Amino acid sequence: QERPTFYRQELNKTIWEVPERYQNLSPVGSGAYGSVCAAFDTKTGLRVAVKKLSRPFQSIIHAKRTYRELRLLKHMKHENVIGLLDVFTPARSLEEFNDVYLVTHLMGADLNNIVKCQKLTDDHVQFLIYQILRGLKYIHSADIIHRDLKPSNLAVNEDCELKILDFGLAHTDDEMTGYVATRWYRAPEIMLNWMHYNQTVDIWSVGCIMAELLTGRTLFPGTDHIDQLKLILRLVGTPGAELLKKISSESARNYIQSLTQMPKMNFANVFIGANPLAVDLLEKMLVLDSDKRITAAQALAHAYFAQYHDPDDEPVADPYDQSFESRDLLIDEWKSLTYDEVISFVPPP
Ligand SMILES: Cc1nnc(-c2ccc(-c3cc(C(=O)NC4CC4)ccc3C)c(C)c2)o1
Repeated sequence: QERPTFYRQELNKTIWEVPERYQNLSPVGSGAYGSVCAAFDTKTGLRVAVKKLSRPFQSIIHAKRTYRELRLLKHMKHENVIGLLDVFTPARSLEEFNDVYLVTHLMGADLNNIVKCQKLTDDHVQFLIYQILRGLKYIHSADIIHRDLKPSNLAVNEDCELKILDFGLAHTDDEMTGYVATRWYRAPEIMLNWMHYNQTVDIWSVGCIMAELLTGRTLFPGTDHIDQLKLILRLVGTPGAELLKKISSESARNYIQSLTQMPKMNFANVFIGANPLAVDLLEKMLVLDSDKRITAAQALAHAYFAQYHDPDDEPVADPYDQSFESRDLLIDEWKSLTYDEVISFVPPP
């Protein structure tokens, strides 16, 4: 409708200009999330997170990624998936449009914080993984791949309710180097660029996360890519003939064949004392050949989630047109598209 009144403040060397409805902005994440503040939305009574994009139209790559994040956020309407509460710019025209602010729920913590600082019963694990899978079914149904699912991008409130963050944005080589959580959840096919990957990479990550919730320990805490691969192959076995043929990277194929063949281990011996149904599901997620991993929709129907599974309450997404991903456009063209998306935004019911 009408343009709200905006007010300005400096928050860590940066000037935030936001509608009056948003009060008590304070930075959050310790830099980790980007440039993000928590706030109180006096209009809804919700605690919100506000991300200010940093000079978003500085290159074609920045402009396109700004548009991509906004498109993604606008599309996602699911309880277990972060969605857009509001998007604004103080700009009164396309000519002056140069900052984008995205508003979402503030859950209050991430899973990293939880699995570090609390004791998780088998029931907690069931509920947390059920929700990630319910969110992923939705995401994958729109032909979106997370690609970087890990504890730190699972946002969780005090009732253990969960929303997935950061899907579809796909890190520098440096960030993925060494003993780092940034690589510990990645499917091997993506870690070592074995082949054209798909949504199945996300299921590997869920297996890694679920294992960690059950044991309180990182499943594959490799010191580097090669050490991580060795940790992985020790648990799930070395690839067989069928999978080797699917590694299109002649280079990666050649290297993996240099390794001594190892059989898949007994998961009941690896996950001592765990619910046999949890062990069964982990076996179905942690399959080296991505073609053979359980899908999110298949997983929701697995006996481990009998207590939460409701097939009438696991919605899919409306079609997501991502044809823009193949498009080469100028900065001003990506910017104008982003502007149209800001201007046309209608807040949720
Ligand atoms: C703590 C705590 N509790 N909740 C949060 C939190 C919630 C939402 C966000 C958030 C996520 C995306 C995102 O996932 N974009 C990609 C397109 C998907 C975009 C904007 C925001 C504010 C952030 C950074 C933190 O932090």
